[PDB]
Parts: sequence; structure tokens; C-alpha cells
Amino acid sequence: QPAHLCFRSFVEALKVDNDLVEINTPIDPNLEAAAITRRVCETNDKAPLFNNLIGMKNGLFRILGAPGSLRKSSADRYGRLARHLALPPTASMREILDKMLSASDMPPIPPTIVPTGPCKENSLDDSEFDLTELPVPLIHKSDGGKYIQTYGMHIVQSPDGTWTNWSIARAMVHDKNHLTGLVIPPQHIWQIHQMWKKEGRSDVPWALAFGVPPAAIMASSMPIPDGVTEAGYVGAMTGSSLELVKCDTNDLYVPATSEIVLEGTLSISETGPEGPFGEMHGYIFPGDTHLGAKYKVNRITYRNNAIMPMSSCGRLTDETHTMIGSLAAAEIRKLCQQNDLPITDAFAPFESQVTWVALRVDTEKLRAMKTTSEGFRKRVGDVVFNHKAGYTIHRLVLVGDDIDVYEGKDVLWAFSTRCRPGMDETLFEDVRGFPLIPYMGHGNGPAHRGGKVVSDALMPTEYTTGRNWEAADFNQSYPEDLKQKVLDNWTKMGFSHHHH
Amino acid sequence: QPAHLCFRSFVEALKVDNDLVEINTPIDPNLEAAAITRRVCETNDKAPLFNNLIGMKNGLFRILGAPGSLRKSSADRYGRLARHLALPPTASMREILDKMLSASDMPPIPPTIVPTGPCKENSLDDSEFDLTELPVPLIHKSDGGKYIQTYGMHIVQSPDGTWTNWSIARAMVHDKNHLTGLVIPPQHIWQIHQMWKKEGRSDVPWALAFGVPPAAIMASSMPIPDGVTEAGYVGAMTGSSLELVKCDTNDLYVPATSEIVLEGTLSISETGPEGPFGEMHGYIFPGDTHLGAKYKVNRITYRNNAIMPMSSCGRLTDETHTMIGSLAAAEIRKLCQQNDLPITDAFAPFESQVTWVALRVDTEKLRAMKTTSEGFRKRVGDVVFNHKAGYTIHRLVLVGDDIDVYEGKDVLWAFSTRCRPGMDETLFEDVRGFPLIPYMGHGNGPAHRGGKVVSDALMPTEYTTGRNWEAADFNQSYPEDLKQKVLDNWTKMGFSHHHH
Ligand SMILES: Cc1cc2c3c(c1C)C(C)(C)CC=[N+]3c1c([nH]c(=O)[nH]c1=O)N2C[C@H](O)[C@H](O)[C@H](O)COP(=O)(O)O
Ligand SMILES: Cc1cc2c3c(c1C)C(C)(C)CC=[N+]3c1c([nH]c(=O)[nH]c1=O)N2C[C@H](O)[C@H](O)[C@H](O)COP(=O)(O)O
Ligand SMILES: [K+]
Ligand SMILES: [K+]
Ligand SMILES: [K+]
Ligand SMILES: [K+]
Ligand SMILES: [Mn+2]
Ligand SMILES: [Mn+2]
Repeated sequence: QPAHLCFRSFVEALKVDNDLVEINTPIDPNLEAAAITRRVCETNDKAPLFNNLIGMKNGLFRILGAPGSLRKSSADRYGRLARHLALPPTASMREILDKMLSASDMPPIPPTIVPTGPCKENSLDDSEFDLTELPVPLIHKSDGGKYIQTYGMHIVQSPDGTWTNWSIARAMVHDKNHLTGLVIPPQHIWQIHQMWKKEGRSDVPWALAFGVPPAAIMASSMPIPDGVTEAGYVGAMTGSSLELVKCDTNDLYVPATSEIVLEGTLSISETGPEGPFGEMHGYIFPGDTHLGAKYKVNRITYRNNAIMPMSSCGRLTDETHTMIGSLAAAEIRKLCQQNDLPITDAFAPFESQVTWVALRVDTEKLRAMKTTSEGFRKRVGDVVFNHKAGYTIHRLVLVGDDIDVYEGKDVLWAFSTRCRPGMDETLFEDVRGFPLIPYMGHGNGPAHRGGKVVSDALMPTEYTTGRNWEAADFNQSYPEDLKQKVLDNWTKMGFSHHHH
Repeated sequence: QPAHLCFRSFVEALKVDNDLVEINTPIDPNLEAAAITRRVCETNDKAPLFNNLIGMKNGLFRILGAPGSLRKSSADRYGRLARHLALPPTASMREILDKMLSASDMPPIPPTIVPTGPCKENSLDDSEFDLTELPVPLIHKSDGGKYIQTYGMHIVQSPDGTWTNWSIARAMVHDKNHLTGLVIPPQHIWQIHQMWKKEGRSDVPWALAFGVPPAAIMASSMPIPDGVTEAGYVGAMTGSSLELVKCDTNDLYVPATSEIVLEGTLSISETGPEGPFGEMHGYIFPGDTHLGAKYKVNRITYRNNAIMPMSSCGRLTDETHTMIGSLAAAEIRKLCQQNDLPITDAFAPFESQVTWVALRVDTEKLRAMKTTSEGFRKRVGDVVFNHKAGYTIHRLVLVGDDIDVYEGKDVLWAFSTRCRPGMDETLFEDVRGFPLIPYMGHGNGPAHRGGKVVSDALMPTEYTTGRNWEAADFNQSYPEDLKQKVLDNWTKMGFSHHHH
């Protein structure tokens, strides 16, 4: 099976790429696996595959860390991501995000039901497993639980059957047969949960699939629209219908090649302690436990030699930056275009801890709008900050066409030199806020509301007559023929490869 | 003579350091020299010495570019700066700034007058030079003039004789015997000029010395207090009295080893066209010429084989970032401490285009103040933004003790995650603004007023009971003995020098 359609094949692809380190000696899931993974993510090293995990029994489980993290070289920086999507490993961010957006104007390709698959190679019923006996990792020293779920896909369906959502949300072991996790507004798992709670008749049928098709875990991390079934979006994006098998104990369907599948229910009534967790913005607040959603596990099925993917998330750079930030930015780009805003590109700079999105403006189109910064800032912020795709983002930075939003140094240059604090900004207090940012949930104001801003780094003539500067840089402040002379004589004169 | 006391010796030191490229074939001062220098500054390469400058006659002049720019290696990143100050080339920023501040609580060491020096080896009177015939560089393709003065020191004295100021301010050739340049409030050259204008009797006696003692050009770029003669501050900092010789045509004194000296007057009445220039924030606005101060040159004296230092300034990284930003930050650190604010460190992040200063707070001291963010932000902003040392700085970022302000990634992390936009900020509109920032002089509001902000990246418990998080990083989220195991087994397992 192709790498983008089968996690086991994705692991092979990373090996083949010289992007994997296989560790075959015993590694402790209590912190060691995650510490190694953390170091990988902070240094952009090869992904670690822990084949000898202390506490692994009857095939559960090996761990792959850093599945969506960065490579060291600039030329294949995003290559792990590219390998989720059948793209060349040198694909740019723009190409990755375009691939992720491509299904938005295509018919869905619904999934195909098949009678079995590798995820049925082994099973454990309700008398045979104990989640506290599996080698679930402690990912950060102060975590409030062993976070089994950092890179699997929750599967829940609306009561009417018309929408089946796939998404990543964290969860940790509660006891032998339960998890607790985050289920928070405006996320689709929360929206579906609320539908079941209003109906009031039963707990939500649920599955959690680990080691799913890489193209599916990417969509699972993207805020595609309300009511859109991710399986059909992934089918359209990849050009192929995904193969799913039915759960044994419920009527949900899971990818056939899933490494590990939990089947059970998400309670409409019960909660349990959840967190704290070392989170995407780089912090953990020890002791900060709160009631979270509670899942009951009735069945486990799994591949022979099952592999659990794991995100050791925190400070730069890991899946919570490369996927949450970039895929939200992608959706925001589309949302602005569909609202008739002249946005060409969007990216969440890593330097902002993916709390900003830079929006590149087609300033020829802006000029024709015959508008002002105040009016344009307000329009952009109202579109983005009132929508779920803007949930995680607290600062939007508007930049003109000279800026590559995929280059954080250029975004920071433009922000710092073109946006006058206060005057060139509009604050938004009456919008949903992202509580996980420390300045929100642990800050001075409401954890769930406000704290957002549009920062206009467009210069005044970009609204009127056009850009009226040149950069004081090598590229723009010297003619072409001089530049090329300099370059051609560079090493000759005494001064100092793309791939590397 | 030591490198910090003699520019010619500084050039040797750079050679000795393997930090110089000597270019002995013809190089055009019309853009080529500055283009090469620009490329050096954007890539942190070796400093260029142009020994064969097209238009060099009778010894005027060779050019040294990038005198205060960065080296590629992390271990001696600031080594050019260190070589201005007799520090080891591996000196940290903290050590450099401490050296620059050290004279603030020492008695001045006044200069020593000597009868001659190398700067008298050659002279050209009022019938023998023409500034339009010298190989003055065109530094950026759209500049409004040939900027002879990017790294020399203007020398002006108060009418009463009690204060002699040394400072860098740009100037360009106007005609055979005049320059025009910036002379703007609140700068000391402007403050002294105003004293002469109020007296109304004569033009200001003036000298401009190029290739001065490196320790003197550093002080020339620092906002030491009003009324303090830089020569005595440099004497105290270096432990030695600087040797000066009298000008021929006026009673000012110049460093004995100056490479090139202009003597003349700064008009109290006349102005001439000045600019535009490719400036420190990375831009030039073509055509944006304004009336500037006008200098008359009556005499040139110079060393045999004189060398003109040149800053090819603009986008990162050059002297306008390494010296303007860092030395302002240094003075701001001291100013806050003298105002009883618990600031331990200050630095202007390069990523902010040196428009921000990050202030590291001793949070134990802050706790004992029993204050709040609103009150503390206001106090800090009032101290800094009402003072000349804060002139160039538009955003102050307050951070706690865990942040290394000399590390821009950490400042950006803290800003982005700990400062809630709006709520955690105080805007300052009734303070002097720095017009050279594009969003000021080419922006939506008053060019000279406002646009400043204090952004509080202290978390709430840092004011009360103490830090209540741990970072989700390798350093803080794993015990010491695990960390060290990981490190010790890193290359063994398969994963990947300080000097490089
Ligand atoms: C990539 C990724 C995405 C996480 C995530 C992580 C990763 C690695 C973790 C597990 C390591 C840390 C926490 N995560 C959560 C999360 N969303 C959320 O509601 N709760 C979370 O706990 N997300 C973001 C979530 O997947 C996106 O917001 C999706 O848009 C949600 O899908 P939906 O649009 O269908 O609701
Ligand atoms: C290092 C450096 C400092 C420049 C400078 C440059 C460099 C390389 C240039 C020449 C390349 C670009 C423009 N510069 C000017 C400037 N200050 C100013 O008033 N006008 C300027 O034109 N400065 C900053 C000035 O030197 C500091 O603000 C000093 O504190 C001024 O000294 P003072 O405190 O004695 O007034
Ligand atoms: K999703
Ligand atoms: K603006
Ligand atoms: K000075
Ligand atoms: K704060
Ligand atoms: Mn969804
Ligand atoms: Mn001064």
C-alpha cells in the first residue's frame, strides 16, 4: 500500500528516506521515549522508532515519535509532511497546503467498506485488556496521566448518521477501561457530543484509531467545514476511496490498515480528571487538573507488531506547530477568499508559537477596493475570528505582496517595521478565545473570550497608489548586472549547497 | 597601538583573526563596494577591505566595510565588537554591554593633548580638495547622495566649552566643500546645535573624524547622558587617557590616529537637500529628500594610505542593529535600575529590527513591590519612553527570569505566549516617536509622536507567589539523570562542534 494510505508503509518510507532511527534496545515509556522524541523535535533530527518498549506485551506496542516534525535540511524541511500526502519530499509549504485544500472544491469520494484488514489481526475483549498495563507513555514529567492519545483519530458520528468526523484531540488513561480527554468548543468532536447529549438517550458510539493512513491524520488535524465527513474529503484529496472496516462492537468504520483501534463510547454524562499536559504553546502548569470527557473502551483490535505514533509536544517544533498551525492557516486562506478578501497566502509563523497567522494581500485587488486600514482590518478580523478556523489564532498580520509569509524572518520584519502599535491594530474582545494559550487560560482576563488582534502591516500607499519603497537589501538596492557580478566573483574575491 | 585604541591596528586585528578579506583589484565606489558589503552583512561573512578603490587619489581613500557586523560562528558571533573594546573575541553580549556601561560609575579620564599624530601625515587645504572628486560611495541605488559619513564621529562642543560630544550621524556630499546630514532631536549633536543657534553669533565649530579608535566609535553610537563628554567616558572604560591632537583650523581636538579628519563648521542658518538613504529598518523611500543640516569643510587631514570605514546599512545585520540597538538597550537597562526598577538585562532583538527592547525582570524583587501589571507597565514606559535612551525603541517587552533576552527565539516565545494583546499592554501616544521607522514617518499617524507600547510578558503569578509552570521542553520536562542518559546515548542510538 502507498505511504500516504497506510501507516506501516509510511514508516517504511521514512526508513527509505534516511529519516528514521530504529532503537531496538529497551526504552522506557515512562519519560524516556518522549525525552528522546522531544530532543529530536528541538533539533529537527530523524524520527525515532522504539521497537523495544519496556512493558510491550502480546504485540502492544512499539512507538514512532515525531511523525510530522521537521527535517534538518532546508531542501526537504517538510518532507515528513510531504510523505503523508504522496508529495515529493522537497514540496514547499504552499504545495502541502494547496494539497490539503484541493478537496474543498471537489465532490467527496466516499469510503469503501471491506470485510477485513490488518487492524483485525489481533483482538482483546473486555476481560483481556487493561489500559494501565500497556506501555502508555508519560510524555512530560508533570503530566497528569499517561497520554495514550496524541496522534490517533477519534471517530464519532452525528445521531442522524449524516456526518462522521475524524479529528485529533488528546486523551490519557483513567483506569483499566477508560480514558479522559479534551472535548471543547468549537471542535467537531464537541459539536457532535452536544448533539448526543441533547438527544439524551445514549452515550456516543466511538472509536479511536492509531496509526491511520497518513493522509487521514492530516485531515484529522485540519478544521475542514462543519458537517463535512473527513473520509470523503481525504478520498477526494488522494483521488481514491479509503478502505474502511466495521468495528466489532459498534457500527462505526475504521481504516483497514489502522495499527491499533479502541472501540467504545464517549459518555454524555460522566467526566473524570484530565491533565495537566505539556501543550503546544510550550508549557505545563503542574497540578492544573480539570474534569474532562470520559471514554469507555470495550474492545481493542490491532495489527501484528502494532506501532503507536506519539507527539512529544511542547516547544518548537512538533506536530502541534507543523500541523495545527499550518492547516488552520490553510483553511483561513480559503475562508478569506470565499469572503471576497484579497488574500493570496496564509501561514502561522513558528516564531509566534503558531498563535499568529500572516495573511499575504494582493494589493492590486486591495487598491481597487478603495478602502482604509481601519475598515479592512475590521472586515478581516470579523471573518476570521468569528469562524472556527480562526479559533487557535490570536493575531492576524496583514502584509503586502513583497512578503513571503512562509518565511518567519520576513513576517517579523514586516510586522516590526510596518505596523504602528495601537493605531494600525484592531482589538477583538467579543470573540471566542483559545484557552490553552497561557495568557488566556492562565492570564489576566477571561480564558474563553477576547485577546485577539488584527495587526495591519500594509503601508499606507498599498491601499492607494502602490508600494513606494525599495528594500535596503542586496536584492533590491543594487541593479541586476551588479548583483550577478558580485555573485560570480564571490568566492574568487575570498568570501564563502542547496541540498545539504 | 592596541586595536581598541587605533583603527589601523583594529584592521590588523581583523586580518589576524581571519575576519578580513582584502580586495586588491579595482572596486567601484558607485554601488559595488556597498553591494559586496551588503552581502557580507546579510551572510555574516568576513569584513571587506577595498584597497583599490576606483577614484582613490593621493591617498584618499581605501574602504573597510562591515566594521561592527556579525561573524558566522556562534562562538565568536560578536567578535568584531569585542575587538572594538579589548575583549576576548568570544565575549558575550552581556560582557560587551557591561563593558560599555562600566564607565558610568567611574570618574572620567580626560584626554591627553599631544602635538601630532598619524592623522597629520597629509593635508589638503581649501584650494586643494573637492569632495565630489573623492571616491565617496553610493551605498544604495536610490540614495539621494554619496554618503561619505556612515561610520565617522562628529565632534561638536557646547558654546561654554564644558561638553564635547562625539556621535555618529549620517552625512552625504552636497558640493565640493559641503555635506548635508541629519541633525535631529533629541540627539546630542542637535542639542549642541540648538545652543549655538540660540547664541546666534557663529556657525558651530566642527570636525568629523573617520577611522577613530574603535572604543571611541562604540561610545559615539551609545546614548550616554546629556552633558557627558564621550572622550572621558571612553578613557574611563579603557583605563587610559585618549591621545588627541588639535585641529589645524579650529580649536577642537581629534583622535591622534584618526584615518581621515574633516574640519569646518556646522551652519546655524543654512540647510540643503539630504536623503533619502537606505536606513536601519531596511527601507529606502526613493525621492523622499528633505532639508538637512549643512556642514562646510575647510580642511582635510589624513593618514598615509587612509582607510574610510563604511556601514552598508539596511536589512539584518549591520552596525545599525548591532550597535544602535544593543547600546540603547544597555543604557535603558541602567536607566531602569537607577529608577529603582528590578531590571537585570536588556537587549534589542534583531528580529524586531531593533525596534523592541526586551527587559528581564528580577521577579523576586518584583514580588516584593506588591504591584500589578497595569501599574508596573506604566512605570517602566514612563521612565524609558520619556528619556532619550528610549528614543529609537517603540516596544518594550517585560519578561521574567527564565528568559534570556539575548536570545531572540526565547523573547519571541515569551511575547507570543505570555502577553495578551491589548489587555497586557499599555500604549503611549504622548511620547517622542522615532520617525525613521516606516510606520512612523511614512505611516498613518504623527511622524514624531506616539506609536509606543509596553507589552507585559510576565505571567500573573510572577507578581504574587512565583512562576507556576514548567516549560514543555527537553530541559525542563525531564529529570536530570534522564536527560544526561539521553545525551550520553545520542550518537550511539543513531542521532546527530561549539567552535565551528
Ligand atoms: C496535530 C494535533 C492536533 C491537536 C492536538 C494534538 C496534535 C498532535 C495533540 C494531541 C498532541 C495535542 C492536543 N491536540 C488537540 C487538538 N484539538 C483539540 O480539540 N484537543 C486537543 O487535545 N488538536 C487540534 C485539532 O486536531 C484540530 O483543531 C482539528 O481541526 C480538529 O478537527 P475538527 O475540525 O474535525 O474538529
Ligand atoms: C552606529 C550608527 C549610529 C547611527 C547611525 C548610523 C550608524 C552606523 C548610520 C550613519 C549608518 C545611519 C544613521 N545613523 C544616525 C544615528 N543617529 C542619528 O542622529 N542620525 C543618524 O544618521 N545613529 C545613532 C546615534 O549614533 C546614536 O543614537 C548615538 O546615541 C548618538 O550620540 P549622542 O547620544 O551623543 O547624541
Ligand atoms: K478534522
Ligand atoms: K500599517
Ligand atoms: K554618543
Ligand atoms: K502578561
Ligand atoms: Mn471535522
Ligand atoms: Mn553624547
